[PDB]
Amino acid sequence: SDFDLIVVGSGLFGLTVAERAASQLGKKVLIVEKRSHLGGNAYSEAEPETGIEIHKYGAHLFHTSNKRVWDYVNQFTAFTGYQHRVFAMHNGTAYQFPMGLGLINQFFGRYYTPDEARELIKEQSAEIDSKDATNLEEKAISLIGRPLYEAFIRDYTAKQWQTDPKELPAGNITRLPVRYNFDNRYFNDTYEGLPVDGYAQWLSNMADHENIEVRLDTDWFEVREDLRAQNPEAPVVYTGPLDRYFDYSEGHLGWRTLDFETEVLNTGDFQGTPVMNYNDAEFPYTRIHEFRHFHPEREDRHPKDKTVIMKEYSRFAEEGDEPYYPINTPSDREMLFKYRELADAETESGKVYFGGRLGTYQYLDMHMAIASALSMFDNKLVDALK
Amino acid sequence: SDFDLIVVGSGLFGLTVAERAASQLGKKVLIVEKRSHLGGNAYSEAEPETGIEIHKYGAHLFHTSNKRVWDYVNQFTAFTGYQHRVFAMHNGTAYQFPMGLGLINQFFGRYYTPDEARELIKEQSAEIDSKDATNLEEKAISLIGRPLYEAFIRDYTAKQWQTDPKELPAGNITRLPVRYNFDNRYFNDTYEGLPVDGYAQWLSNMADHENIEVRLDTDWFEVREDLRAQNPEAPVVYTGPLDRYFDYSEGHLGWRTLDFETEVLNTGDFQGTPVMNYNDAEFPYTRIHEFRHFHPEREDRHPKDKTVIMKEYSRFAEEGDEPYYPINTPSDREMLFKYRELADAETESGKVYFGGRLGTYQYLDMHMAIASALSMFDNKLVDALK
Ligand SMILES: Cc1cc2nc3c(=O)[nH]c(=O)nc-3n(C[C@H](O)[C@H](O)[C@H](O)COP(=O)(O)OP(=O)(O)OC[C@H]3O[C@@H](n4cnc5c(N)ncnc54)[C@H](O)[C@@H]3O)c2cc1C
Ligand SMILES: Cc1cc2nc3c(=O)[nH]c(=O)nc-3n(C[C@H](O)[C@H](O)[C@H](O)COP(=O)(O)OP(=O)(O)OC[C@H]3O[C@@H](n4cnc5c(N)ncnc54)[C@H](O)[C@@H]3O)c2cc1C
Ligand SMILES: CC(=O)N[C@H]1[C@@H](OP(=O)(O)OP(=O)(O)OC[C@H]2O[C@@H](n3ccc(=O)[nH]c3=O)[C@H](O)[C@@H]2O)O[C@H](CO)[C@H](O)[C@@H]1O
Ligand SMILES: CC(=O)N[C@H]1[C@@H](OP(=O)(O)OP(=O)(O)OC[C@H]2O[C@@H](n3ccc(=O)[nH]c3=O)[C@H](O)[C@@H]2O)O[C@H](CO)[C@H](O)[C@@H]1O
Ligand code: NA
Ligand code: NA
Repeated sequence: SDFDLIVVGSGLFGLTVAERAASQLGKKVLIVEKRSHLGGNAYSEAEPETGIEIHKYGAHLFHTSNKRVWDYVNQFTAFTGYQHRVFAMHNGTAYQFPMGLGLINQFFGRYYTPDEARELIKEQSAEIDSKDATNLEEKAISLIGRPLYEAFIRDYTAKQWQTDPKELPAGNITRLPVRYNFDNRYFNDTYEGLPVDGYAQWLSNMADHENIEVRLDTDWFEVREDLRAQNPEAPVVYTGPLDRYFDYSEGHLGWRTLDFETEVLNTGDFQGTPVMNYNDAEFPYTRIHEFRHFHPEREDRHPKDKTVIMKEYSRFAEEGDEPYYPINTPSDREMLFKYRELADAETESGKVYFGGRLGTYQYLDMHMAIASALSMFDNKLVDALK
Repeated sequence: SDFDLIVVGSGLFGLTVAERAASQLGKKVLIVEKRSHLGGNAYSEAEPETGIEIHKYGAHLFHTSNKRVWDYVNQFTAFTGYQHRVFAMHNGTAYQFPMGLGLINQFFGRYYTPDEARELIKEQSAEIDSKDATNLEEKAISLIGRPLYEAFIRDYTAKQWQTDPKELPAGNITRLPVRYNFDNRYFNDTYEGLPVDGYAQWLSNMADHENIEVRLDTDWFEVREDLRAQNPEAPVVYTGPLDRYFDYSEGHLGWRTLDFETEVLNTGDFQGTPVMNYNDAEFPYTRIHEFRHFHPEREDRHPKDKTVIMKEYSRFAEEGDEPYYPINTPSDREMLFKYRELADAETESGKVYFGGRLGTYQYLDMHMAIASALSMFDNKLVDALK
């Protein structure tokens, strides 16, 4: 047949499943993708005026402690030695971040040793016991105290969730957000970097296989009856929206979206670092990205007098908005459980598997999407394709 | 013969020359080393109470942009992804360091953008033109201004050189010590790391070759007549003290030395970072090293409640002191030039080559010592050994 497997959507989940079927099982794979490009939200592109690599669906930082995933992705791209670091703008000062000896010195006004800082945090957070916290605000305060909470957590969180923190689950904070050293590496994972030639090249390499066919600008729901009629026995891996697949018969799942305001400025350097969080309520955006600093190794390909920045705004996803993060209200969790029963039935009657961020109503980092695809491949598709 | 080449001293210079003669030319090499161990000052050892890897002749950080040197050293050890970062203690606060947007924010009290910081530094340093500077103090001020100079440069420099900065060469500062971004990587080199199994294992691996013989606890001047009588045609590579070789016939070359005060403390973490500079005059030492933080990958081999620190004191080297840094007074430069003429004559009459830090009266980083040895090997010894 012209294909043995259909994959709907070309994000990291779809690409991984398609590439494994194609290279490990020698199967013909047809990838159907609604957008004009591969890669889903991890896709990146050159900004036209400067040539700087930018993102239109959020900045993407790759990090993992999963060696199998790391070895896998390195078949398709090399990675730079980039290490993500973040700074937090509060009341006119850029603080070292996350909370650690650096921020503590800057904020409380003098140097605390590791043991002194531990004692300071005990004092500050004495007010509430975390076992007694009834919401996010109380849980946060019970861990780090009111001054730290009100300076670095309250408004940022309120901007991100569009909700007063008094009205968020205490379960949204599960550990001490404070380091008792000067380590300001943002991620804690064994492996980290950015694709040397950009995400578009990486993701394109995954789909670049003699056994893989890609059809862009193609909505699964517009072509599915025709495609499956060509080969009825071919399974489908669907990574599109779960609720939309079942015609919203159980309701609309709720998502948060993001607005990106991207500007080219006539300066070589706007903030001197890739990411600046804006922790104060007076700024509508949660953070600014300056894309050139993600690839300092490309400095003589970058313009000396221009730079691209991007401001990030968070809000509820309405119709026409890109759905990015599941809201997960108990109402959402309910209709999800109902959709899971429909999906499971659809798998056994129609050989349609559900995966990925949209297909399962679950936020997935890139390495988690890859791990999840590797697992579906190993545990389900090898058997379904013989 | 029992050896084709004699190498005096087993620092990075000696080891490199010995290993190249042994592996590339297939020559028998005898290494003579005065101390009880290999490696010269780069040698490291376990502290007995904690097992933590420490140094007795200064902390050693490996960094280079020389790819040939990098590829060479990786034949003998793997390197961690360690990146050196330093903090500067001034008036009770730990500043981000070297001078950049971080320090500038902390010190001047609010966030300066890259362009604003450039303008601030122009204002601050307007007082003196660097073309008019007559000493180190003026040259420093002409570049970064009096407040920055007096807070972070004056006392530290005075402690290191044991001299008022008004009495040091304006030529000791040759570029703007300020970054207009948030990058606080201490070194600017392409390659950087620490030997995964420590310096002792690395340096021991260099000498570990079927063609290499090592004699520790052996002073060249006590054994040389006997050794050379065994094989008169064998060249000598001498990395011992240049002036001592010629019986101080032209005077004693002047060196600075260091005192190290090493303590085991009953805490798991003293300062939360490998190196803290102490920039104020009230502290006699220039910096404190906390050795465990150089190898965070060894954390579950390190004790949870103890740590080794080391305070570093600088002073003129007297007899009995380890000579570490050439002072290079014009008086020193004079007798050096005289010793160079003696050495050059000794090379052509006695086949004794002079290299390394002590042999040439020149401070050499490890990669520069290796590069210098590789060059002497390529340009002199290949010919001298055929
Ligand atoms: C704002 C944002 C920032 C992120 N930052 C990071 C980060 O820093 N680090 C990290 O590791 N991960 C990050 N991620 C996650 C990253 O994008 C993952 O690769 C992604 O979640 C992988 O899941 P997926 O492959 O299922 O998703 P998707 O990327 O969403 O891919 C799904 C694809 O299916 C297509 N599709 C949908 N419906 C149809 C249909 N009917 N027909 C055809 N095609 C269809 C879509 O067009 C899309 O291309 C971020 C995600 C977002 C949204
Ligand atoms: C305090 C300090 C800190 C340093 N920190 C760094 C750092 O962070 N990064 C970096 O890249 N480099 C650093 N270096 C430099 C590093 O030690 C180099 O490897 C060294 O300078 C290499 O030069 P060498 O091999 O000639 O020197 P040496 O290490 O001095 O080796 C010379 C050897 O010759 C032996 N010897 C002398 N006389 C005789 C004799 N008569 N007979 C027999 N043996 C003899 C000595 O015992 C010694 O082992 C540091 C050096 C010092 C002193
Ligand atoms: C957009 C995105 O892909 N986010 C993911 C990414 O970012 P992060 O979790 O690192 O970024 P983040 O800023 O979105 O989330 C951290 C949370 O901590 C709080 N906070 C954070 C910063 C600050 O200055 N102040 C403050 O209060 C806030 O409540 C926020 O929700 O990696 C995480 C760990 O892998 C999660 O997977 C996140 O979902
Ligand atoms: C001990 C040693 O091996 N030093 C070497 C190493 O350390 P560094 O040069 O990085 O360390 P350093 O502190 O010894 O020297 C920097 C100089 O800047 C000044 N200063 C520095 C720090 C500070 O807080 N305040 C201040 O005023 C001071 O005048 C000092 O002499 O690498 C350098 C670059 O490769 C040189 O090779 C040095 O010789
Ligand atoms: Na508490
Ligand atoms: Na000036």
